Amino acid sequence: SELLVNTKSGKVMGTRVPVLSSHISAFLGIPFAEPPVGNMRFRRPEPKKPWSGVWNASTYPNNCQQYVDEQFPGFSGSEMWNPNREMSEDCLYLNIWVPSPRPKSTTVMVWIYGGGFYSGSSTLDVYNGKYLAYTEEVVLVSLSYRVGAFGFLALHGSQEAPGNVGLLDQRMALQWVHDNIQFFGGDPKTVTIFGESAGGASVGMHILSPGSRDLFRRAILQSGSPNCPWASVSVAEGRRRAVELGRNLNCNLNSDEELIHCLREKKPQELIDVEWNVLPFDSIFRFSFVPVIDGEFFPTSLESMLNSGNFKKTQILLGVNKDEGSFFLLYGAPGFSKDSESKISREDFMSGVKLSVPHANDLGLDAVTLQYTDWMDDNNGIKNRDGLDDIVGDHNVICPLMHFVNKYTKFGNGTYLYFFNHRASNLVWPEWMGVIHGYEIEFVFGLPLVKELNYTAEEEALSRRIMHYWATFAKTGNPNEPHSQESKWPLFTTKEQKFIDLNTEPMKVHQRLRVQMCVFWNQFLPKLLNAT
Amino acid sequence: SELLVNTKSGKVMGTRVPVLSSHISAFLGIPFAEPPVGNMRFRRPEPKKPWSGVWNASTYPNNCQQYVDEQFPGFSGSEMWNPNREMSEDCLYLNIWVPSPRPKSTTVMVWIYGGGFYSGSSTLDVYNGKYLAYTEEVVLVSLSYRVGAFGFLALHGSQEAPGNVGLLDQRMALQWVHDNIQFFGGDPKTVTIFGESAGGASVGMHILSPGSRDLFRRAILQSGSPNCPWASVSVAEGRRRAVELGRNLNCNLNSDEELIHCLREKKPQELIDVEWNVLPFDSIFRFSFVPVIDGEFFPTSLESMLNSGNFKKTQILLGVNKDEGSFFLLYGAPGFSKDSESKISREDFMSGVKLSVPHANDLGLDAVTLQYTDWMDDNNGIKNRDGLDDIVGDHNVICPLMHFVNKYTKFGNGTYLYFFNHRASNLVWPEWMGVIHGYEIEFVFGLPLVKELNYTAEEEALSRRIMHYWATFAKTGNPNEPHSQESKWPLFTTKEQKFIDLNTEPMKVHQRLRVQMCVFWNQFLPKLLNAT
Ligand SMILES: O/N=C/c1nc(CCCCNc2c3c(nc4ccccc24)CCCC3)ccc1O
Ligand SMILES: O/N=C/c1nc(CCCCNc2c3c(nc4ccccc24)CCCC3)ccc1O
Ligand SMILES: *[C@@H]1O[C@H](CO)[C@@H](O)[C@H](O)[C@H]1NC(C)=O
Ligand SMILES: *[C@@H]1O[C@H](CO)[C@@H](O)[C@H](O)[C@H]1NC(C)=O
Ligand SMILES: *[C@@H]1O[C@H](CO)[C@@H](O)[C@H](O)[C@H]1NC(C)=O
Ligand SMILES: *[C@@H]1O[C@H](CO)[C@@H](O)[C@H](O)[C@H]1NC(C)=O
Ligand SMILES: *[C@@H]1O[C@H](CO)[C@@H](O)[C@H](O)[C@H]1NC(C)=O
Ligand SMILES: *[C@@H]1O[C@H](CO)[C@@H](O)[C@H](O)[C@H]1NC(C)=O
Ligand SMILES: [Cl-]
Ligand SMILES: [Cl-]
Ligand SMILES: [Cl-]
Ligand SMILES: [Cl-]
Ligand SMILES: [Cl-]
Ligand SMILES: [Cl-]
Ligand SMILES: [Cl-]
Ligand SMILES: [Cl-]
Ligand SMILES: [Cl-]
Ligand SMILES: [Cl-]
Repeated sequence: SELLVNTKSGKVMGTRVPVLSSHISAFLGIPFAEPPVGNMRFRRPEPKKPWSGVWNASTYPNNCQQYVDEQFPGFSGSEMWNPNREMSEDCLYLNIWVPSPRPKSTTVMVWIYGGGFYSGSSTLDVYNGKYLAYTEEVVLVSLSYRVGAFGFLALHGSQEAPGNVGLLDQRMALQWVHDNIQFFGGDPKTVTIFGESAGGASVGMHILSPGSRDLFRRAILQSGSPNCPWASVSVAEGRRRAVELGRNLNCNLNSDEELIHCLREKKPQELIDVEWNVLPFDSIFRFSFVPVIDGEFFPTSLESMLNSGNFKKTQILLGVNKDEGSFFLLYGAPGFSKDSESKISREDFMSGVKLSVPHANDLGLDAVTLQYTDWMDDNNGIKNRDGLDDIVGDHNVICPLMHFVNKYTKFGNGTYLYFFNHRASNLVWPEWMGVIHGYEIEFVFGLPLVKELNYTAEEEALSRRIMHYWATFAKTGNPNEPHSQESKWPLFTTKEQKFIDLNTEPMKVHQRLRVQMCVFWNQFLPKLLNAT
Repeated sequence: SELLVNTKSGKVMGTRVPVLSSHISAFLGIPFAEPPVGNMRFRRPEPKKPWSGVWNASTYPNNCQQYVDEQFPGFSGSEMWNPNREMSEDCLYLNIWVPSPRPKSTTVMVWIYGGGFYSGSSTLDVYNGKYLAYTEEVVLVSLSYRVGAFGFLALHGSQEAPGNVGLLDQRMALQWVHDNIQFFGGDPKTVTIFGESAGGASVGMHILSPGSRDLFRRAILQSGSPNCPWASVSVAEGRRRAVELGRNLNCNLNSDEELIHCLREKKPQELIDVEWNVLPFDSIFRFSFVPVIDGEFFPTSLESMLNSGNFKKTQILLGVNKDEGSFFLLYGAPGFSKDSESKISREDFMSGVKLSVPHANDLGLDAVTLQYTDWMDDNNGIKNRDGLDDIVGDHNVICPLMHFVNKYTKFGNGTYLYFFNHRASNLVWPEWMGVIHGYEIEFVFGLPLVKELNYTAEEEALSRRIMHYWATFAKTGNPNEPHSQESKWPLFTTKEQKFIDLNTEPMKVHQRLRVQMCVFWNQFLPKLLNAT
């Protein structure tokens, strides 16, 4: 039977699931590690001990213990991102959708979810791999990993809480795919890791980390890259936040051993309730427990690794959405609301600017203001709103990614860059937020192919295109079909820097994605701050 | 007879001249000072001693001793600016065109020529006042003043060469108009001074200088303002250049008295031949002998006078041409030629930038480059050319003037701002130079009204408009006619900052003339240099 599979750790029994008037096989909730519970909290993951009998892999597993967004209770725009299963520290599981009948050896894609390293779930409806596996004849894995303090509490020099264990979670899932995916009809030689935002930064991190490079063939990054300002902290800052967590929880702070014993003594929700309190003064665009530049997982600084070519050299496919700052402003910047147009005074604009670069001196603040003000009229509320939105997205997502794209292309074996600027017709978030970060994912997983979802027919075509770009890139390292007849997505080169738009209109090619702004953030503003 | 006039210094006999199928009276070459010759070289002007008999005022006088441009021998574009009369140190004369028959009391306009304080003549064909006097029923004066070392050698603390004597030349001409213009049918209560570039800066200077304010009613500035970087030097720099002149000429440099005695001993052309040698290292956009901030003519620094309201408060009408940097680049920047399109490499662009701000540190150079580069393609020769042209014009003319406009409007009694962006159809200078500095003057003097000149009929209309704007402003302090029916030129206010385009198309109103760039030059780049 095609729903039974022997793996190096035991038999698993999957379930037959329907998809677009057909059916495929799904293996939900396969364990890939020992449950990181008890005195294993904070520790590096251990592999799942082998089990006798058959593992019931017919239903989704628990989500990891995380913060849950309650800003807009009952609102679908926010709750579609929350855990839809019971939360638990026993959460290290993966899911697999296998085409029917079981292929002999086909391309594998491993999804890494985002959520700022403080949240995320492999079981969300937008991450349901059955449409992609079915439409494109791939094996679709989605892994899970510890978020929050549970996965990124960094007390460097200790071995009970070294940091980065959530990335080690992802690595173990990749090791598991390498060792077992053959039995599910997946080709372990042709594994593409892809992920969005925090998962995009994660993919990039795996490309950099020597201990991860041999576990996958190529990589896709969506709206995230490892050098993003929110995606890592220094060893000193991670230790400061870990101590600050213990102070919030009446923990003996004398030794790492005693700090950690107290943190292990706590219930999961106690850690979560206080985790935003360890942030520095400027915290509106930051997350508490993120990967740490530890000299182990990352041998040196990310920038020196990028400069010296110290990273896996393969093909990469990556891009951004038009409006990457909108959620940051809505959730954290005073003056933005879900239900207003969020027009911004000249006064409110200056504050946003200050918030955006809180360590800039007066000269740096003036530089950002000069760069993003419409001087033909200062007090246009919509212009001020759009300008602040551009600041936040450029500085936290787009220009980090562009920096990563440029450094990587000097050494890699093929870069493909995209700019996704189509707002879904059925988007429930307000109009001012635009082409929102995260709202290309539904196209990548083929949600528009489902009629009930209320997408337009041109949105079904786009999704079909994007799924085919993605899966063709995964199979061959080029998103374009061999000598087909549609518009070709050109290689991103150092001298020409071409990229494409992804939207419902016919594809056109452009060059130099937001280069003026990225030159400001990546080259100019650093030099100005290092000189005052 | 209407060609004879008694003045406080003697009788003058003018000549009848034809103009546009009519005739007016012209009084050419009236002396307003003692000839500044011999041991009067460098000295403040003395008034013309009264003469017996009748002064033959039928022919143009001598031009002052100046550098003569020979870059393009026989080329009309350059030679129309050179002295068209014999040069002489005996040059302090003025010219008057009086409508026929002689009015009883009509508006007076006094032209101050430009030429960077090193050159210029009141007798050029583009400065012929007969079309303006005739068409608009004004009395047209054009004065003259010592240029070069003869008018601006500044040895502060001495009384033999204090500096600014060329501005004192202009002041004496204004004093003469105040005292005598009544006899020519001009209204001494309604005198408008106007001038272009160096003469525009001169007009502004008269507005600032307490000893000049009572000699005129209102003022017009074209492509020049007193705070322009090329328009004044400090007392220390003027003394340095005066000594450096003596070093070039084998002069005893022990005392001011001996330095000056040697300089007086020289022939005029000896001073001219060496005058560009006293410039500092960065000299391509500078002129050797310019007005000096001396504590006398200018009580304090120009900027403090502008801040504190220390200046004559009246109506002003001023503006710029679209392409103010073109002559600077053609004559001084390597890579520009009269007969090529002057496309500029990326390499040549950086040099221009360096030349433009030679004292900027590396950070300042990057700031200008970021501000003016087209980053969508760096190596477009036409873009690089236009960008450098914009840099030079913004920094040396447009943004100084805009700074002057903003400070003045806070205290004055009415500002009118214009942007002249029509390239004359018959312009002999190359196309890449654009709407060139200086090529609105022919429109202000009504040259297009003369058919032989080969202007289009729409250029005749524009000239008619501009002459009427100018002369109506001179008569009433508002360029617009009382409740007429054409488009009104709105007042420039601090909050709205409206200006008009002047061209052959119907007039439209805009706001905030090059405010982004002017904010860069006037506010941002200063703060950045004061901080490194
Ligand atoms: O961005 N919203 C910011 C934000 N929220 C809240 C409400 C949720 C409670 C804390 N929750 C979050 C915090 C922060 N960042 C978050 C990002 C996503 C979800 C919750 C966050 C940063 C500062 C500390 C708290 C309060 C203040 C905020 O400043
Ligand atoms: O701008 N041309 C610049 C320029 N010319 C020449 C040829 C004319 C001789 C000097 N003559 C002028 C100079 C300068 N500025 C001038 C401006 C107008 C007319 C003559 C000038 C500045 C530097 C010293 C010489 C040589 C070098 C130049 O660098
Ligand atoms: C697997 O678990 C689900 C939910 O507990 C249950 O309904 C299902 O019958 C189980 N399947 C097997 C084969 O035990
Ligand atoms: C990728 O690598 C192969 C060699 O393995 C090389 O021939 C090819 O040109 C490379 N492509 C790019 C875009 O670097
Ligand atoms: C689709 O649209 C209908 C309105 O016709 C609405 O009732 C339904 O809830 C929508 N479905 C989704 C999934 O939004
Ligand atoms: C004035 O001078 C000119 C030129 O020298 C001469 O031709 C003219 O006749 C003179 N006029 C009188 C009235 O002397
Ligand atoms: C100019 O001054 C008069 C008073 O003399 C005043 O009434 C008028 O409003 C002023 N106009 C401007 C534009 O300042
Ligand atoms: C006007 O154009 C004619 C050509 O028809 C030319 O010969 C003449 O010199 C031009 N006149 C001027 C003043 O440029
Ligand atoms: Cl086996
Ligand atoms: Cl379905
Ligand atoms: Cl390497
Ligand atoms: Cl900052
Ligand atoms: Cl970069
Ligand atoms: Cl008299
Ligand atoms: Cl004529
Ligand atoms: Cl005053
Ligand atoms: Cl400089
Ligand atoms: Cl200003």
